[PDB]
Amino acid sequence: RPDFCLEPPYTGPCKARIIRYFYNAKAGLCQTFVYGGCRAKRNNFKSAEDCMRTCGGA
Repeated sequence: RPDFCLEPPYTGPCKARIIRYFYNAKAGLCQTFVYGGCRAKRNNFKSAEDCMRTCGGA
């Protein structure tokens, strides 16, 4: 859970039904969410495997 693991989920103004995965710093585990399509943030992944191996790690 390095730096790109602190800023919380940010969907932004758009609401494009683009489902994505993110790192839940509230409990220390990756989880699922919805991306608007514009103005995303660092906390952003495409698969839980991706977020766990990248931000999760441990």
